[PDB]
Amino acid sequence: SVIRFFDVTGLSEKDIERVKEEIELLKIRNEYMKLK
Amino acid sequence: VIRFFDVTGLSEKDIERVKEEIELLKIRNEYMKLK
Amino acid sequence: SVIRFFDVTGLSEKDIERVKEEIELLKIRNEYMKL
Amino acid sequence: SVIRFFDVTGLSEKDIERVKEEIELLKIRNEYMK
Ligand SMILES: [Cl-]
Repeated sequence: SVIRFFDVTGLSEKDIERVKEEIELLKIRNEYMKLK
Repeated sequence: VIRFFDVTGLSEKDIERVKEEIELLKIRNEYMKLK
Repeated sequence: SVIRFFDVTGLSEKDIERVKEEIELLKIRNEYMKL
Repeated sequence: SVIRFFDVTGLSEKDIERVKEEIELLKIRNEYMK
């Protein structure tokens, strides 16, 4: 897989989860685009 | 403070969106700190 | 189709574009649930 | 103030809340730059 470091200085754990959910939204889109 | 995230398959523009979301959250917190 | 209004006061066209993109991602997630 | 209309077909209530939060983050950024 591929893992990247991000600077999340000052972000709360609730903020982190919002960032994680944004990553998942993008991955879900790519899982649809890859079908064709 | 540095976290790693799995970004498998994310394009270059996808990574940009993630970086911008992070920035938006930092600014909200600096804007809370300039209360 | 379902159309809703949002207060977007002070948002630039580029901020609006970011909102539209977020809506698009949310719709895709609902499609993906159907598989 | 300014409102705009968006097609949100299929979005759940919680989905709509995520959109509203993104708007508010964008508004806060502008309130900070000013
Ligand atoms: Cl991860």
